[PDB]
Amino acid sequence: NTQSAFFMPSVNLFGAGSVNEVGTRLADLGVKKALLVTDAGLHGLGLSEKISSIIRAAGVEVSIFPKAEPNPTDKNVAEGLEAYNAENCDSIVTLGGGSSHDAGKAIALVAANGGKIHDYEGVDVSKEPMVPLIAINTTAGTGSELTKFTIITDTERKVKMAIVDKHVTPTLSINDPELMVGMPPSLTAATGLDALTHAIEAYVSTGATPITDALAIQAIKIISKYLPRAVANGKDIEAREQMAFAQSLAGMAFNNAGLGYVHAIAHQLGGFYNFPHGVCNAVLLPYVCRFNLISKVERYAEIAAFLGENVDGLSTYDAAEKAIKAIERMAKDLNIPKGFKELGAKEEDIETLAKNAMKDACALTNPRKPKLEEVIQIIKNAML
Amino acid sequence: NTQSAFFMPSVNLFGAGSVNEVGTRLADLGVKKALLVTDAGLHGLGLSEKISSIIRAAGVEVSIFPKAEPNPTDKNVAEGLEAYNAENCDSIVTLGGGSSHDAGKAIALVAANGGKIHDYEGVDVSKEPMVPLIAINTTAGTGSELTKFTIITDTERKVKMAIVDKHVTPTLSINDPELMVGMPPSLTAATGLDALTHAIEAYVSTGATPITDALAIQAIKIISKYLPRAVANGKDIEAREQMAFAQSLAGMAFNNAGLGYVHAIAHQLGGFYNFPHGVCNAVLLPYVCRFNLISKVERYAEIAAFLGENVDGLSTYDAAEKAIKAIERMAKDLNIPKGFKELGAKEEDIETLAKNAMKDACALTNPRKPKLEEVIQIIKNAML
Amino acid sequence: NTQSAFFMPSVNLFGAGSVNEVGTRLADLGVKKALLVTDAGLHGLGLSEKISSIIRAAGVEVSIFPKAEPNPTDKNVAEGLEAYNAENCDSIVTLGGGSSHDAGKAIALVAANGGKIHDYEGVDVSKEPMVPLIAINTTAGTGSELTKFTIITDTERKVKMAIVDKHVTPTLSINDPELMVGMPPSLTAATGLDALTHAIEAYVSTGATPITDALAIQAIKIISKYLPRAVANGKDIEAREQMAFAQSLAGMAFNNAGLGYVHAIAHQLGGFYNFPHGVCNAVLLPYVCRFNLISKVERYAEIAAFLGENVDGLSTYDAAEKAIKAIERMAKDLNIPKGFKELGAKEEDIETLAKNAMKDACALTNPRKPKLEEVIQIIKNAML
Amino acid sequence: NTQSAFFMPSVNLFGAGSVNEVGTRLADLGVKKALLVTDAGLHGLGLSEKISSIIRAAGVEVSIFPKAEPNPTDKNVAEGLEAYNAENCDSIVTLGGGSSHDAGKAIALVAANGGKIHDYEGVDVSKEPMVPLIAINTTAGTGSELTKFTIITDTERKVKMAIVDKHVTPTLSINDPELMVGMPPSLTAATGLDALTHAIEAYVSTGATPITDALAIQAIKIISKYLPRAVANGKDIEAREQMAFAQSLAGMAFNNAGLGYVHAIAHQLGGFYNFPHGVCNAVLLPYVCRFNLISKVERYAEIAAFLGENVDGLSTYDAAEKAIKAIERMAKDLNIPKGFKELGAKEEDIETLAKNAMKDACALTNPRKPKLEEVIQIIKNAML
Ligand SMILES: [Mn+2]
Ligand SMILES: [Mn+2]
Ligand SMILES: [Mn+2]
Ligand SMILES: [Mn+2]
Repeated sequence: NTQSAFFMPSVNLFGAGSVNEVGTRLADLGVKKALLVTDAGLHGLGLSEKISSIIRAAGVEVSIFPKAEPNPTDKNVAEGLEAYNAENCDSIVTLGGGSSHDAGKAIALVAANGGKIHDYEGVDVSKEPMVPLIAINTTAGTGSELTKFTIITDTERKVKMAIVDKHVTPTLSINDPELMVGMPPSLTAATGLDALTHAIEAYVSTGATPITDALAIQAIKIISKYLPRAVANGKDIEAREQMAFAQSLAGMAFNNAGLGYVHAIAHQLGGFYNFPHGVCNAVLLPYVCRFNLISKVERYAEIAAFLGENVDGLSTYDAAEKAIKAIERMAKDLNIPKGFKELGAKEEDIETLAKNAMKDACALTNPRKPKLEEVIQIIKNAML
Repeated sequence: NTQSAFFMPSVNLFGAGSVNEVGTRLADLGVKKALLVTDAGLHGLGLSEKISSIIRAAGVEVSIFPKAEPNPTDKNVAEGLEAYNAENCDSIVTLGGGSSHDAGKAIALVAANGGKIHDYEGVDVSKEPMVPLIAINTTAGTGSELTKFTIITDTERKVKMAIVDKHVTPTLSINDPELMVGMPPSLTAATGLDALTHAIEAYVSTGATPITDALAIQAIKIISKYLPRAVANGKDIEAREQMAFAQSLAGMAFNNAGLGYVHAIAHQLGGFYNFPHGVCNAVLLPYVCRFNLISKVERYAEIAAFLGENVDGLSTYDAAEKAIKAIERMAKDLNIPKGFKELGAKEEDIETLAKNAMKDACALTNPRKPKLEEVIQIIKNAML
Repeated sequence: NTQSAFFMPSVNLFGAGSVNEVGTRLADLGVKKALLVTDAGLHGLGLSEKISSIIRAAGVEVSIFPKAEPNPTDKNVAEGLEAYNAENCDSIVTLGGGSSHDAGKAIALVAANGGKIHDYEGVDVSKEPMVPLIAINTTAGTGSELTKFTIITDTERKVKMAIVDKHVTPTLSINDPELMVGMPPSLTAATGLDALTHAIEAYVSTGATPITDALAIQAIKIISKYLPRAVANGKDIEAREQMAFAQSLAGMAFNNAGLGYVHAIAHQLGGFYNFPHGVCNAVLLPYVCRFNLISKVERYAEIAAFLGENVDGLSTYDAAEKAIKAIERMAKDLNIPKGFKELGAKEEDIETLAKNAMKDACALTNPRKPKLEEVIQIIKNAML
Repeated sequence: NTQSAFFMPSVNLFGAGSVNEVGTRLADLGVKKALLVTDAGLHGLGLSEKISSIIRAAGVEVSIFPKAEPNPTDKNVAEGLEAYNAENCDSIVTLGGGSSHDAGKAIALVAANGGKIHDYEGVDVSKEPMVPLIAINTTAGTGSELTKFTIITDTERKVKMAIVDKHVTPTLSINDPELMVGMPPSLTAATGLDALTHAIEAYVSTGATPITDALAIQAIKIISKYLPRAVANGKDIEAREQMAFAQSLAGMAFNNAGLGYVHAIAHQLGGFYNFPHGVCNAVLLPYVCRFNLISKVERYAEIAAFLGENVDGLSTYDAAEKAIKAIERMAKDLNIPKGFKELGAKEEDIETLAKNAMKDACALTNPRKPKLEEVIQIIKNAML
């Protein structure tokens, strides 16, 4: 069949100052105590309490759980659900980047489902919707405040599992760019390139629809113009607002179109070496795009135009290639590592990495279907 | 502030066969009796009964209210509220075009807030969200299955009131293009041109965002290619699916960006003479675009490109004029009336219509802020 | 259904002198006596006997039936079968233009199925293949030596009936350009413009496939270059051979894609007034193309390029309009009447003409689905 | 003489599900027992049994001969005749690729003339038509379901003989794209490049006609767009259906125009080393095309445009070179070896290969007539 679906929270707030409403919104849902899931860094800056004050000034109680780690783990979820039950909480508020969002979603799902986080790895394997959750986003990538995806790291196999379930769509989302001014340049670049990867993989995905196409095209155009600006000056409010829009666009697109082998392989490099997710995506993107080129050459030529390249007088092929080179130039200008060999990756794991990549759910929508040998080749290419 | 928000149902189903999920979805909400709101035509074709079977086969009871009329009225809403209450319905399922969705939305709102429908004319006037509602769309225009708009006619003032309230966002939406194959050509043309008006007014609205821009641009390009094909052959399945996507994209765009003076004046022409909504929009669109040109000339030039026009070597002003000419050519090719006078309009009402048009909420987002005399002149030009 | 089928005689002979094989090929079929179906003009010019000689010099007997009339009638078929069964024939050889092919196909079908020619009006009505038949073509039009169409006129209804049956695809086809050198200019023009109508209607038909498209594009390009040369000088052997190829390409294309409302209306103007089939097609072609424009604007723009027009810097719409202008110009240069009233048509019959046109099988594949009102408007536009 | 001919089965089915008709069609011919000729791979996967079931469910008997080998051999044909007679079969159904079609055609031809397969090598060597045959195609290249070619391998001379005889045109053809989804990527690439070789060699062949040109041009354009898509994802239904159309187009074209020295040399390399047919064609095509440039430079420039290359501002010569470069890049993107020595070819054979190649029937229509030495240089260049 030709059936498809579009998922997103019913209410999504944007713009400078939107965070000052989390508490009132939390009160309208009729919940009483929220577990504030954040990371140690944002808690170690006072943002946790700024938000907690906003919620308490509306009559809702807060218990701060600042233990979500970059690449959140199953242990983070177990500790967070134990805190959730020990503190008699009925809601969850996530504050931070994708790690906080995914930790809160996992806690919220298991808190309504019982089980363990690992049992719901795959697509729509869970049975109940999660507890009320409001997601407040402070990074310009991921889009997890809008998605039905939670990426939990399995510590025994060292694999960043993709739990794709409609029951983890947040109740309400908040995208306040004033909370993103503090992202240091490396973080700005990595999150922005994770959003660009989302838009590109959604555009070439086999589950793409005219709606997701609209959103992904706009995301590529905005990132192409504003991401380098946000890396060059993080106090540039226009660039921050445009990247907040681009991040939400890319999230809406990939959430409903699917991803591809960039994320399938990046999840394995991040589960093995705890590298930053966006850095992994930025290193892999050119190689997977070249691998996919013959399957979606017309769409890569369109991406070349979306990224500002002049494609006048060129075959679809020469334009498709200009797209990969513009992506490489951007990664180089945002001071992205040239390879995984320098970052700490080991040749002995390549084969394992590739096999786990062919089991990731993100691989199902890649436009080109490889054999194990070709995944090994992509991973080998990202080593230099 | 620079704050904005994006509203939408959390789950939106697309594709051939989507209606086959309605019953299960109703059961997931935990509802027990739904009032199925439709019109006399679709009930006479048996669609009401086909959907009723799907709903009852999942353990939910159905009572059919097939009395929503083109341009639903406050009396339709009162009768619907009585049927809803006499039969103890706790949910609503709308089946049809914009008239059925709005009748159901109005019934659900009044059933959850009290009073009468007239009490909520304006913006965010209600206090409680509306009863559970699933919207099944069968026309390729309006978008109402996704919006927070319900247009109900006040019969005494002869005014189609626009209730723009966050509390009438449907719970779930279903867009089955197989239910749209049966639209006769004039309805296909009128609904399609209403969707085109939605995308254009959203693109030039003062409340536009990068997100709404993405959606409206895609909608214009798709309508430009496929609406004439669906009008020429209603069994062109590709054109029908593309039109379903375009109508949803335009709905998403205008729901969150706003409309303009095309809709503000059309609501009055429809409240006075009961003309079909899309025909009023098609007649008025070139005149309001011309009136608005000086405020958004760059975006009208972009619309000219989206509509297939060649704008090489032209000033932005000349390209915006090519956009108006292409809109007029589409209206002529889809057998849209030349003016309003042949349909029954009376010059002795222009002033009343104009005064009411300045009270519509859609006028609040029009890019050019007019004076009574200018609204009058617009209606007068749309007379011949 | 994404299913389609391509039908054609298994052996098709081309080139100067190919007719000199008719006898031998008939002997390979193991046939013994054949009815030579032709028209009065070629029989009075002596071609019937010449061809009969080649047939007899190979051991097959021949009895000539030379009374098929331009716009063949049911009476022609009656007499034909009469002769076929009186003269004890086991095969049929058609010699001439579309009238001889259609007469022979009808006779061969009734000789194997037994009814009345009227009984098989429509699509695939018969149950038995027709008697062995070799078609020798002498006009650069129709294509019937390879098609499954036979158009016989119903003298009573005054309707050119369309019998579309897979069982009348001829056994063997012969395209000898040496027999067409004698076509006077008006016949050359009318048959060539009937071939152009075949190619255009095949290219825009709803039953087009990549194969029929391939054939139709070539037919348009060759007709565009060589038909005016063949009308200007019937002894231009190059033009005659290229026109023979183009007529066969267009026949293969329309045989397997379908025709449209040009033919649906032309069959009615021809059954009422005995006008030349190709002249009717040439008068009607621009009006039906304009009516169809909104359904196939992209393909009409391509036709404009195939007809030699420059479409650089034009919208698809303007390029399609240039295609219609090029068609009008060619018809004007080949001295085609601008309209029908000057030829003897009467306004009082349009309505009848329109109703009968909507019953022709050629109307089923027209890209735009019309209403009676619109068919009347087309015929009225084609009267002046 | 300027004479030519077009040959093809009278009925050719396309589209998903066409195979469900085979049984009905077998009954219409009046056949009692059919030999199902296939290979061990298709028999071991169970497809043979599906088709045998459709045929027997229509009252025709089936005996499966699953012993046709890639590069069918005279021993397979002799054994197939042994099975055919030792089971009193009166018809043949071929299911699979070119090897199955050619094996079945050869068995049926020897079954009707009594000779041996080696005796009919050449052009139009047989005296009787072959037994009734329906060809079910599962590969996207050969075209044998429509051709009068059977390529059977002579185990002693180590040469693939080409039997081009009017009597092996199948009775009916079925091209079901659903049966091609299982083609692995390398097989998809090799068969598709054999179809491309057919179309190119037909376009530049000395036996080209305007009809073969039309078909070949369309085939090249479709292959250029869809072959890399079918190789990148065999489950892409659109790509598979377009490739089925392109393979049929290329078969129709080469069947009636001729091939050239690509096939002449590849037949010898496949008879000597059991290489895949399509890989030999893909490796040799650029070298024979360069050799041919001076004879058909205008048609190679046109092929450059058909393959998507931009030729603006170039001499005809540079455009023809862009065509050779485009063929090489396509072969590289589909992982085609650049040379033959890494596959096992030996130099002491070059001369024998060349000698045998000037002896193949496909060499008569090549546009440039070479000398032994030039063929030797072609094979030597195809080694690196
Ligand atoms: Mn990501
Ligand atoms: Mn509207
Ligand atoms: Mn005709
Ligand atoms: Mn071949």
